[PDB]
Amino acid sequence: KEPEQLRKLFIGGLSFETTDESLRSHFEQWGTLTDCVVMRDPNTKRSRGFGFVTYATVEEVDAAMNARPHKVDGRVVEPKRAVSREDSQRPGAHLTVKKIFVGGIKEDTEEHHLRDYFEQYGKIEVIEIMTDRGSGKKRGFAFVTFDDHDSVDKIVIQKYHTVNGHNCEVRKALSKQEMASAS
DNA sequence: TAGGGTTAGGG
Repeated sequence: KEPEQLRKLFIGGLSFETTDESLRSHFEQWGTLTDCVVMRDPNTKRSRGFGFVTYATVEEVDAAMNARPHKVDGRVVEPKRAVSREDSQRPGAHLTVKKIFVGGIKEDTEEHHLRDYFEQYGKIEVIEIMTDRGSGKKRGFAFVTFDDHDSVDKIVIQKYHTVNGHNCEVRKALSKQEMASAS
């Protein structure tokens, strides 16, 4: 049994009339559910428009995601890897992005080092190892863009990532302005 | 479209 957090999916954009039951009815098609819930207002009981489904295995979660687009109760919903309550406190943690910031890479890191590790997560579109403007010096970080936002979500939920022999920190890439609002 | 009475004691 892998961690509950890794076996869970956040489902956004849920129809007003989707219930624990209708949601389970749909997603149970890709595996056993150990949990399924529609979030609603504690007072009006009105749907908050999102919920969670948890499978018995991550392989089942992966099958569900490979089955996009997902339509529930006549509405196209948006399944996403569930971000922990702790990580959800981080700026941009819930953004739908295709690019990741990879920090703390050795000076001799080359693109193939990034490919070797990250391709396991999806189709890479662009790799950018940053250097100082005019100095040529390596800055110790890079950006990797994928073709599926889920590749990014699958990556950032994990804690460790080994590139060029050592651990590196990986976060969703935020624009200069986004971080400024979070700085 | 970000969580369900689910996050710092007492020695």
